[PDB]
Amino acid sequence: MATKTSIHPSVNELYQRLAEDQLSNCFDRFDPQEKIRCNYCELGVSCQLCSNGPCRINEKVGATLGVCGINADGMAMRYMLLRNVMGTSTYTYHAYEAYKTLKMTALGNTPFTITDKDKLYQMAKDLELNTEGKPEDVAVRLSDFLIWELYRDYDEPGKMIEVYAPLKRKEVWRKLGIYPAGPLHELKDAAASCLTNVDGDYVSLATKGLRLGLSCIYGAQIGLELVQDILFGTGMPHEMDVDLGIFDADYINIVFNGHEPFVGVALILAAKEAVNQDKAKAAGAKSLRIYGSIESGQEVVQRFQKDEVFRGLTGNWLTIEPMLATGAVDVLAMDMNCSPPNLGPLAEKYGATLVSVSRLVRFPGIHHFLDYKPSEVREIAQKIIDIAVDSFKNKRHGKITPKIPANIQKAITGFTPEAILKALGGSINPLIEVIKAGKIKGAVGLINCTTLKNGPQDYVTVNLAKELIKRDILILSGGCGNHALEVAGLCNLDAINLAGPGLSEVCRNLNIPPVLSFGTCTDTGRISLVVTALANALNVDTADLPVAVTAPMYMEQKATIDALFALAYGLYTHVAPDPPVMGAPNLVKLLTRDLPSITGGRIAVGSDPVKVADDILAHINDRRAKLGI
Amino acid sequence: MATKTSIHPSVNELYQRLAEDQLSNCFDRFDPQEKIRCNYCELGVSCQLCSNGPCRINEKVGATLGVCGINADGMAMRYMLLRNVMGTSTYTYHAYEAYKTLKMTALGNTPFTITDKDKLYQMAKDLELNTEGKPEDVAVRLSDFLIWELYRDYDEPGKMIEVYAPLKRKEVWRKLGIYPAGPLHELKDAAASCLTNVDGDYVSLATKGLRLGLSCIYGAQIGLELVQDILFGTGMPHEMDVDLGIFDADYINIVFNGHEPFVGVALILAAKEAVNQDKAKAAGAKSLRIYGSIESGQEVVQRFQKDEVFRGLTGNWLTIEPMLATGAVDVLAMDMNCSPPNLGPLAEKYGATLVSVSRLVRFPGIHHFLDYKPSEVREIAQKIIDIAVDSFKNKRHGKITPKIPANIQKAITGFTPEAILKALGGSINPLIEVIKAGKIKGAVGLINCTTLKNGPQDYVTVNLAKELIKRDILILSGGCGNHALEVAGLCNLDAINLAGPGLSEVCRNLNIPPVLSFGTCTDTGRISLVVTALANALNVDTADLPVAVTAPMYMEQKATIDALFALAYGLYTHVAPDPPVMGAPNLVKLLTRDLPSITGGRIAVGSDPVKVADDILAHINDRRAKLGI
Ligand code: SF4
Ligand code: SF4
Ligand code: FES
Repeated sequence: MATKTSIHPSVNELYQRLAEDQLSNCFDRFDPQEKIRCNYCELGVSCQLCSNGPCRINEKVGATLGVCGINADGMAMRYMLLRNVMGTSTYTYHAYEAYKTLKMTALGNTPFTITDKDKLYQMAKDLELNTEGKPEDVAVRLSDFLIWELYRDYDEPGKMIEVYAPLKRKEVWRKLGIYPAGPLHELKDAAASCLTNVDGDYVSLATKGLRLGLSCIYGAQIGLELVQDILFGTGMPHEMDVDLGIFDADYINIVFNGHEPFVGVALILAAKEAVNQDKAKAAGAKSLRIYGSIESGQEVVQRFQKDEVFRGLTGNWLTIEPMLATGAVDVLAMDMNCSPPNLGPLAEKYGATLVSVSRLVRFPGIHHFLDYKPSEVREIAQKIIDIAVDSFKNKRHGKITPKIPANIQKAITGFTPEAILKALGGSINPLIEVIKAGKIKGAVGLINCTTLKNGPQDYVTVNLAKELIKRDILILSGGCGNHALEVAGLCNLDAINLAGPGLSEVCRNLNIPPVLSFGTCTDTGRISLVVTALANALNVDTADLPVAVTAPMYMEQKATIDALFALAYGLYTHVAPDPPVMGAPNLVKLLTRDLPSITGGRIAVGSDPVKVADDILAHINDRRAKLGI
Repeated sequence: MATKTSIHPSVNELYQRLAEDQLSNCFDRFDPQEKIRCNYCELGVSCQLCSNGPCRINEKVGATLGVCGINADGMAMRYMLLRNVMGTSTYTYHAYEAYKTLKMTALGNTPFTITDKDKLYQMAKDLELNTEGKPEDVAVRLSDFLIWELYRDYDEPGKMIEVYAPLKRKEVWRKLGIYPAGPLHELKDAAASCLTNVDGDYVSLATKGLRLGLSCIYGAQIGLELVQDILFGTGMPHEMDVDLGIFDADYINIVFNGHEPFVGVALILAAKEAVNQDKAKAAGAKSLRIYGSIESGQEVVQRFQKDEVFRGLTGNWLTIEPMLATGAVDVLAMDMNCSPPNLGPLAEKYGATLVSVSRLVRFPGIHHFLDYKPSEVREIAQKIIDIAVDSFKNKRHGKITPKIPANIQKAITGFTPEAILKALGGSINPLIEVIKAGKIKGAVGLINCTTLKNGPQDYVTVNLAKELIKRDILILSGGCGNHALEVAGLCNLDAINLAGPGLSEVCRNLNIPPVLSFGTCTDTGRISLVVTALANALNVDTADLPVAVTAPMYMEQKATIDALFALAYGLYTHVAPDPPVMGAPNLVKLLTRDLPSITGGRIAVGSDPVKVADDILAHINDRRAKLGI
């Protein structure tokens, strides 16, 4: 086939089974869409927002404006803003559930506990909360405070942004009028702006997008990730097994898949109970095992070890259909994106049971719906185990032929700001030393999805990462793009020898890989803590640091909201494939050429790994020169 | 000339001036878009939500599913849900500002007061709030409670829905799982569901649309309209002037345009100050006048009299460009949709000044930006007056040639539930008796925009209304469609001559027109109070009543969210033009054929006035037969 598949042999092997079984799958479905691609939509110059449409910009035939009067620049930026309301809403949804989960845990009504009490008290102190009473009392106050940050209106000052952002950024944001309200109000204001005949000004709409990105990081992401650390521990580096060879057909295999890790943690706790292992053995299995997929899986591997029960990370979202084709999964428990909506016929062919554990996730052919509530997660996890044992006995065992690829890779996971400081001996200064000396030229935040638009699964991401480390650029990674680097072997100690002269030397001395796994796209806020620490140590603004961000195989608006944040934060932000805006020439000029004089950041483009890496290195070296290094 | 223009002569005269002046306008811009219409988008079977797209459904080349695996029905319903997030967001934005305006008024910080104190105390008692102390204390408490209704989550029981919705409906909603959270959480949940690889199930997406409609009416619309009644009075029927002949070129003319009435009320109060009338006269004007446009204008005409200062209502949103072509406007002050984004060049040519009074409203060529805050609205109004005096002197008077059409129509505005009860002698019983006897066959809620898609401006709306009243069907109207019927003369006593024999008899006896102006699309919740009262008097469910809803020239999602509410409320709901759904056969079946067995309601379609009226009458007669009347 000339069908774009994957850079990973395990996925290519399983794609062959899908094709031979004549089952629909993302790789094959790309080809028919390629025959009929709409150029207007590709360029951002179509609109479907009201009944006078649908409209298109085509100046050659006199269609210079939409019926309502909007121009191409406003049209393109408006649809970008509307889609980014979806991205912000997902992070806001997740944060709210994290805060309710901490509150209910503190009240004693979940299987969870308060694990990182030091972080709980430090956060409460930094936010000037009352710290008297028991740890549980403090956790309740923190949960209510972080809910207040979600709800804050555009007229009440926030505290998270003051604690966690650097000084010069705050001044820039106040000058521009982009200090945000809470994300719930900001996303509502953004959506209202996009209604027909409201905001048709591309500069205004772009500014609203920048505000929305700031609200997402300071108003949702930083709080949610620190709360998940309080519940489940702060990650430290440890070795993890990845890729699809981690499966063994003789066990009952439950896979959790999504972004929110609460059900997965409850499943691991329940699977460790003897009553449930005994059930699996009586059903004919060797034992019962739990596995993570995509971002929920990554959240767990950041904080938990591989053991007899929890087995590691399968892969990113384009691995889900291949995973079912192993014929080894008993339950796939899905909590959020990505849960692709044609899994039904694959689950039927390969003998797997599909369980949704969120009211958000629905599609044809799901077998069970167990919507999450903190006070019911113990019961949900036990029901899932019961379903999995019956599915193994009645659907899979003795009926489905397994075809599990042999590929397994090792990755060191669980890097956090805290783990970096520890690896440096307690201070950031040794990292500053090696950057000033030129051994490490700079650092890149790789915050990405995966997609088929600009290559086989993960092709641009992995090859770009190789080119960056060759140029002595350290990578901090999150998202489906992080899962790709783990599976490709860039996150273990052998990868030291893939780096250039200075970075390989530093990594060898510190005993760390040249790509540091920081988790998920939800950890963009956490990555900003590292960049903010560098800004303070060098006493410079973030826009002047030798850093950059890349989302090189972006798919949807969890990544683009992080890119909008990076722009507001003053950074060179590479995005591929092109977002649908290139038919809007004044918008393109704003994002790629004029933003350095506004926020300090800019959008960069392209899918050639060498050219993209060269352009990033040139920016880094420009920053270095002005710093005197 | 074959161009689609308007049913209204005044608009047609002003279109000729726009054309002579070679200025772009909605009527002329429709033609170029016609030449290149995308049939995939017309049918709802294109998607632009992620980078693997843009996708289209075309079975001939094997493009049966999007790359992600979503089918045509999920694709169409998902984009409908996302767009209705925008609609819900505008109502939620408006409600929040109304509640902050009431609270700040109670604290003494605005030019407004507590006008309908009886409504304040009755609403507080119905909601079981503390009524001790000062009226201002009660108003603060009510404002805080209604803000809580906006913010309540999916697991916290509402009170507005219990007070204002009937039990038989509440039982259906609980059985279906569509009892909503507050609108802020509901709209965030809906947006998150629309992200790629989250909710791809058309039945689930439709159900989430019904929930969203319920959250909008009970969590935003009823509260905001009753709070506006508390601030500005409860409407009673009175005579108003409408259409573009109300302008006079020798006065300073300030037009307020949008949905939120706060700036408009402040302008009327400021214009009544002798110092401001004196400024106008010293500038060469006869005096200073305020006019209302679209929904903000309608809110004011519902509650305020015509006098020497406030002159009435210009018309609906397709009248805005023609209105500027009169060469009589000094300031257009814009607070929300509809503010079409190419007004700039028209304002320049005709010598009018554009002022935005909301952070939502931005587009090229606006002259001043005065974002609303309750504590600043007194200063905003004064600044607008000073701007208008300068503009009259320097831009318009004696320099721009006015061309004001002669047309003025009379309309009886300000119908409310309270006004209907008063006209009936204090109870709904007389209306029940004339429905039972067959003098009035049934009643229609016409809750509508205007558009060019399915005819010249207001052609379908006005002619459908005429066909309905001829069939002895009473109309309650709101929205741009209400402005259309007012301008067409269907809302005065002369219009009784066009009603059928039974309705004309009732109208003459009660001294009311056959079309009752209930205000805006934001008054859908208020209209439900009348429908709930009819169902209670007859001891039946709302789905059993001889009523229907029509949005016969819908444009955007302020109207569609009201249609989704009407479906959830069990009603036959006619919508034209077709929403972009007709390429999705199972979604079409759900909405048009299966919903009667689910909620009781159904979507009806079509743009022929006679056929649409006959289909509505047939539904009414089916309901009557089942009731035995
Ligand atoms: S919002 Fe404007 S450009 Fe978009 S469909 Fe409506 S008339 Fe066309
Ligand atoms: S969400 Fe699915 S159908 Fe829509 S553009 Fe992405 S791959 Fe195509
Ligand atoms: S698919 Fe309709 S304009 Fe692109």
